[PDB]
Amino acid sequence: GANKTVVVTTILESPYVMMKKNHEMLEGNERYEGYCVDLAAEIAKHCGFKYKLTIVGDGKYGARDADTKIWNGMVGELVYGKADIAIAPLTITYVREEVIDFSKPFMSLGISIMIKKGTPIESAEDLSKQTEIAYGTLDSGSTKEFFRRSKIAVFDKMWTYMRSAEPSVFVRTTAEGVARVRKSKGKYAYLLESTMNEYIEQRKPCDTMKVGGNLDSKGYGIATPKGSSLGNAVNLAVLKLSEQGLLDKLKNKWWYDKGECGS
Amino acid sequence: GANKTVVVTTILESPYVMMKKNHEMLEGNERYEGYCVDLAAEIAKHCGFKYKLTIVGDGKYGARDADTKIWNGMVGELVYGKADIAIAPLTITYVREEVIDFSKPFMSLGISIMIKKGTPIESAEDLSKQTEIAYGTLDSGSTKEFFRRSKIAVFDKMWTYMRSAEPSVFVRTTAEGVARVRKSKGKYAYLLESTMNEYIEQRKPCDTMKVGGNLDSKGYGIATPKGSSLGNAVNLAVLKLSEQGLLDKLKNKWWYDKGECGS
Ligand SMILES: C[C@@H]1CCCN(C(=O)c2ccc3nccnc3c2)C1
Ligand SMILES: C[C@H]1CCCN(C(=O)c2ccc3nccnc3c2)C1
Ligand SMILES: C[C@H]1CCCN(C(=O)c2ccc3nccnc3c2)C1
Ligand SMILES: C[C@H]1CCCN(C(=O)c2ccc3nccnc3c2)C1
Ligand SMILES: C[C@H]1CCCN(C(=O)c2ccc3nccnc3c2)C1
Ligand SMILES: N[C@@H](CCC(=O)O)C(=O)O
Ligand SMILES: N[C@@H](CCC(=O)O)C(=O)O
Repeated sequence: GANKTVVVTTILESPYVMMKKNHEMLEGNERYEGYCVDLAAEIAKHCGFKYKLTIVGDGKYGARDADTKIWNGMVGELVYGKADIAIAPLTITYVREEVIDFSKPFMSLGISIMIKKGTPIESAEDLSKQTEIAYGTLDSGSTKEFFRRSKIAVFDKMWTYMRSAEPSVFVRTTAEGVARVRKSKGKYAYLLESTMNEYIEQRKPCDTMKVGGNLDSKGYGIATPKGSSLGNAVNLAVLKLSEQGLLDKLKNKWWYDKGECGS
Repeated sequence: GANKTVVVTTILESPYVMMKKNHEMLEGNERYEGYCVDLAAEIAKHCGFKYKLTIVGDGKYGARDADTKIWNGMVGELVYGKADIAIAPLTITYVREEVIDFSKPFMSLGISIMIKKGTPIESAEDLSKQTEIAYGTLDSGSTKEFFRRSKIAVFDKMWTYMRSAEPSVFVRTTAEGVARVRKSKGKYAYLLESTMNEYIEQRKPCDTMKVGGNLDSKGYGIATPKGSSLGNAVNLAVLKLSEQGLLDKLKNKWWYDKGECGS
């Protein structure tokens, strides 16, 4: 039938989606800026659709409750028909791939460690062998699931510690984890994706850093409900933008060009 | 109908597929070893199929002739029904995605520069601004297409030079490009994927090196003919092997564990 405005679910996560200067006085998509705001515009252009950006109601990426079997976050919004597409730093994972469709990836990342500068930690193994410095992950996302599921000895040991630590080491948003690192005088380290870690490293007050190699290697993809007719065109659009160098230009624009911690 | 042996197309490209010690006396899949031989076994196991490894007849990755519109290489073998799946360092590209199906990627790479140690080149821009050192790419693959298509000034300048250089700067196989670098006393640099570059850097006589950052960022995928029923299971298998850490273990096994240029 007739063309319809595509509902895009996304998440307020710097620098992917941020509230634009003077947003309270603005309406619709003009309220937002960031890597994924730019990426949504480019995809829409190449695919020939109009769209409305919406911020995911529960502020989550997406996990399936083992009791109720219900998905939350952006994944849930796709699964239950509340959005047509997710354009966000949404990690391609096995359990998600079973229930939604994903484009080829538009950005690579791995789990990484964020420390307050000077903290004597260089690796996951270092974290796992000490008790002076607490550490945790985001709730309802792929990093927490990575630890929950890992059979790798070091990561399994870390999960056994994290899942039972009191007070809780988990946070609801990336911003909360970053704030916890910054205020904890070296006594909290945060496990988060390299992309977000490297962004924060270039933001004032320039008091955090990424340490060690990444723990894994994966990608973010644009997601649609399983079988959605939008999927094929969106996937080709990602590959076209990749090949044109536009994704590289956007990463540079939002990570480094406006970095606040020097050249 | 009844289960049938899956024909796998692949390419003799170290360390993805190599001839095993004493192969002349061996038969079938036992003739071969390497990253993709191991990966094929793992995928077959998870997907529940028997398979026969075959080396692509024309020794090419795959390009579409602009005159005849016919695809060659592994892509052609899928497109014309000569193989059921390609398990190889086959780059996911837009023009390929239009004609075959790809899994999510199993390995990341970017175009990179290989030099003979001591060659005074640090970047693509360096290459583009000098005439002492020739440089080229592999035929019938994604690297040559990258330059042919690029609108980025430096890469367009490099293509204008390469496409008309005499004698030809292009090679038929990666091994030929590597040999050309090694024998040319610094006067030839080779543009090839970071994965192959980093492998060769750890092989005797340890006379080459990767210089500069990568020129782009992309992935290899497992390919099937468009619409093949095998695609869904194979894609989940890649994600499962990724998440289990098996792909990382295999990269380490074939690149670094048996590296010949020190620890
Ligand atoms: C199993 C794979 C290991 C390698 C990384 N990966 C990816 O899915 C991946 C690979 C390459 C990419 N290039 C550009 C943007 N996103 C990318 C994501 C997972
Ligand atoms: C073993 C470590 C426990 C945590 C504290 N340590 C640090 O190095 C450390 C690291 C960062 C800091 N930032 C502000 C104030 N104090 C700090 C102390 C030692
Ligand atoms: C060194 C570890 C060996 C295994 C048993 N351990 C723990 O349960 C343990 C206890 C408290 C911690 N607090 C912060 C970070 N990690 C911790 C690990 C300590
Ligand atoms: C400007 C360069 C042109 C090419 C030669 N140059 C080199 O540094 C160079 C680099 C590597 C070599 N390997 C063996 C023998 N000679 C070599 C000379 C200078
Ligand atoms: C410095 C370049 C400016 C533009 C015009 N140039 C060429 O066509 C040019 C000619 C010969 C070359 N031989 C090896 C490598 N690159 C070359 C580039 C030289
Ligand atoms: N990108 C992650 C969220 C961040 C994290 O888990 O560290 C996801 O899609 O679940
Ligand atoms: N991986 C490339 C071949 C190597 C190259 O072009 O450098 C392809 O799939 O075409």
